[PDB]
Amino acid sequence: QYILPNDIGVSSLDCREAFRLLSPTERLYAYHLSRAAWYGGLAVLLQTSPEAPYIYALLSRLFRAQDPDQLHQHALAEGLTEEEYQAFLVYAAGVYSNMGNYKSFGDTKFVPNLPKEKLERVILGSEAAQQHPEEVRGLWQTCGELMFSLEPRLRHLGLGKEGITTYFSGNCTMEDAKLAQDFLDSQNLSAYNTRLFKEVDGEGKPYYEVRLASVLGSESEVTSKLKSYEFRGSPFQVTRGDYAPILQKVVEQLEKAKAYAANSHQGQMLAQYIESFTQGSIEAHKRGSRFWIQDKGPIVESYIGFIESYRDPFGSRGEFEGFVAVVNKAMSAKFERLVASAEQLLKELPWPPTFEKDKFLTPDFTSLDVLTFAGSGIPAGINIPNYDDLRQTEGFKNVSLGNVLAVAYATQREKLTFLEEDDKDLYILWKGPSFDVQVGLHELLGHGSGKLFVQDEKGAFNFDQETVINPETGEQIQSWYRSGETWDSKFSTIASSYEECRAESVGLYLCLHPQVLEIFGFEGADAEDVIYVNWLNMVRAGLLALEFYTPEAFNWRQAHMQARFVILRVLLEAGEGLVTITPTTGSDGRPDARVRLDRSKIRSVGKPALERFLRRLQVLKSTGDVAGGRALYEGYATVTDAPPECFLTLRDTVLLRKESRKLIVQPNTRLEGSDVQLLEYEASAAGLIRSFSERFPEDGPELEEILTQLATADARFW
Ligand SMILES: [Cl-]
Ligand SMILES: [Mg+2]
Ligand SMILES: [Mg+2]
Ligand SMILES: [Zn+2]
Repeated sequence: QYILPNDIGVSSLDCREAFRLLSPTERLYAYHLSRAAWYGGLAVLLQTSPEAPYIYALLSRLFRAQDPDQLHQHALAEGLTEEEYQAFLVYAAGVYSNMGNYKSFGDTKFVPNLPKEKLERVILGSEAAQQHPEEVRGLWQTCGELMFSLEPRLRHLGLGKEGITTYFSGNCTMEDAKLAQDFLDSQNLSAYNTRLFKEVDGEGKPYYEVRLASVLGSESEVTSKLKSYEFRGSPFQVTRGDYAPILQKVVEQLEKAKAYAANSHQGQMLAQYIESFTQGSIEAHKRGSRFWIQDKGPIVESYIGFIESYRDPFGSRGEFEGFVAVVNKAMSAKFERLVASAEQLLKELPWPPTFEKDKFLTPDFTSLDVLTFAGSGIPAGINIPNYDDLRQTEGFKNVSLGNVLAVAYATQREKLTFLEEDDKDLYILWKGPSFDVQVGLHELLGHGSGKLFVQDEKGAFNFDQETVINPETGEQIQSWYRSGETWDSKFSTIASSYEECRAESVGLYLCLHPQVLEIFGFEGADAEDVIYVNWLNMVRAGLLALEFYTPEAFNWRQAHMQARFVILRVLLEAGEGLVTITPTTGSDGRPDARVRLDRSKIRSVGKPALERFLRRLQVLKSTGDVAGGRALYEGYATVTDAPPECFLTLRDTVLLRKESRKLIVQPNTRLEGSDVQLLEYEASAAGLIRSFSERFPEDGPELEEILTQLATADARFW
């Protein structure tokens, strides 16, 4: 928990196809924006812990002088076991992936899982230490103890004795934080790009400094605010120049990116971000963010700045982040073909044509492949900007990061819990393709299908009530939505889960259709394997979903998980040997389970089960039959310890065999003349390290010197 396990999962982001299909101009745009993002992500070290910048500098020197493979021999010569050496690599990979020594998931410190005395032998005997003996000794003295310290006040991000933070000086309390917020509010000044430093005089009187992040120092709209203030008896000073040499690098790259931008919204947003990072102006960043919202469906999508305020103990200061995510043009093309045949494909669905929408509208779904996501962590989706005023007047972007979602489940053979040995190789090979098919169907044909029957305030219907027949009754429709009731309002508790279930089930049902598979590029045995793995993944995910059921509250904590479990329950109810979940004894003697899906019964048993289930789901949804809908859905979503599945017992097994969150390796891009190439790394701790070793080829040592200088300037505050 305060360590990352030696066997931590690792996945590499796949942006290969998408990047290949970028034009030369879009490649150069993505190249410079990626450089901007990776440069800026370095500031996150300063925004994490006093020691983080030095740890980064030290690890970076170490791995530059010796590859993880060259250091390996050195480590063994110093008497580290293979496991101790792996513990170091995992630790370094963790620092790099979090931009600091605190997990971005949980905000808890992590330390190396090996004796400090052994690590010291490796560091001080390294080639880096041979090249710069005083500097490496100095870095180790500076960060060695803190690298390992689990003093209670350092275990978590926070204030005082409860935690550590570099958003504020070490002497700050929540009272200080609130006072600063009141001051900033009074001056209409955003906290997002700020830190708070408190000096205390001989009499214990506090003096406050609000420091803005900017290239420019304290030697536009910002200029007038850089001065002294008195606020409720407290002196306040507003200054700027935080992270200046890092932001200078960011700005250089944003300026270069402008040459390759796709439209004037992109050109203007980048000019505004440059002003923001140069002057320290959130007002400028908001203007840029407005332009960004106006830039609809760009091929190369990006955002950059002090965006999220989760890690500030007070919750108002942003952590730096930057991303570049791209439209996969091949996937766009496939989706367009799916949409072009939507009329025909919809007719295959198990409800009557009268229960279908009068005309097909492509749902508002956007998926992009991440090329770069810099900072402390990579989310599987984005929903931004966070500026409430802008969200209301202009809107926001809500986008899936498809290649990050694609590695949500296990991507390594040895991590495939609950699968039979003979399914493991297939699963690893066909997982990616099956995901692409499932997503496209789910989002487009799943959420894009089905009509609600509505009676309005005048008594008028949106369907032909004289002639539409409920296939379950053989009679005219007698149940419908009234009083402006909606799906969400009528089916309060289950609306979201039931709809995801219906959409996921459309995915499984339509992935059987040879025309769908042909669009996605699959025929023959390969198409059969894509089908099988899609279904296998779904049933395994329904077992795994039990983590998100709370037995004591008889309550499901996550809509999507509940939906997956329901699908499992539908396929189990079908019987005939299609799917079984059996509690077993693991190879280690502890409780385990086996998911067995008979591929030969998917069409003959699975298809008709989903036919019946989907027909029921839609009829009950269309007619707004909440009592019927609740009975059906809550029935399947019920978790009991009944044999032979013993799902409550299995939930414990699921939690037992649960492993920590995986690390994600990201690619690099390299410029040669006007050509940009993609560099990829192995999915391992060594691979992730190498990805960072190669990330700053022009100026890595300059950046490390910048980081340690900035850290040293502020060291007295902690
Ligand atoms: Cl009815
Ligand atoms: Mg503290
Ligand atoms: Mg992909
Ligand atoms: Zn959905």
